[PDB]
Amino acid sequence: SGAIYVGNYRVVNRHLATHNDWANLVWEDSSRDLLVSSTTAQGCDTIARCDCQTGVYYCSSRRKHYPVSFSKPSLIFVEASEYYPARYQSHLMLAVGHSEPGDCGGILRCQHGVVGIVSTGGNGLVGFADVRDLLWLDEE
Ligand SMILES: N[C@H]1CCN(S(=O)(=O)c2ccccc2)C1
Ligand SMILES: N[C@H]1CCN(S(=O)(=O)c2ccccc2)C1
Ligand SMILES: [Zn+2]
Repeated sequence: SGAIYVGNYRVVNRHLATHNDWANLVWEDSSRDLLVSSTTAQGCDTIARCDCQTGVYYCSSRRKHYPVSFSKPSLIFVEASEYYPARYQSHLMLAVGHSEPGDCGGILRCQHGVVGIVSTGGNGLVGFADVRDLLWLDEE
């Protein structure tokens, strides 16, 4: 579990979005495993605006933050998981690291702020849904 809180937005994995999220929907994209809902309180997170490929992510199944190198966002085949069939996911970054289904929502951060959230795992990789291209998260 986990979310990003920026302005009056909450960014969650689409597959973990609640009824309240869907009832307050701003934007969602199944291909990216992202959903954004509206919030009452202002959030603490700053979104990175950069093409970093190094950062640190939170792994809830280890209670640990790990430094990782990660691929630039691209369109990647993902094998079946507990929460999706095998399918293509867009805007996905991969690193070598541990990720189980419950790790989804852990933040990946670089020197510029939040890069994305854990979205995929298995076969010794962790996949992150990028948010750095969502410039609208920083206004209105
Ligand atoms: N290698 C490229 C092509 C696929 N990716 S992407 O991150 O899925 C993506 C999709 C659409 C718009 C912008 C980015 C980047
Ligand atoms: N192995 C894959 C096959 C599709 N799922 S699913 O989308 O997580 C799912 C789980 C339970 C009921 C309906 C859908 C995982
Ligand atoms: Zn950066």
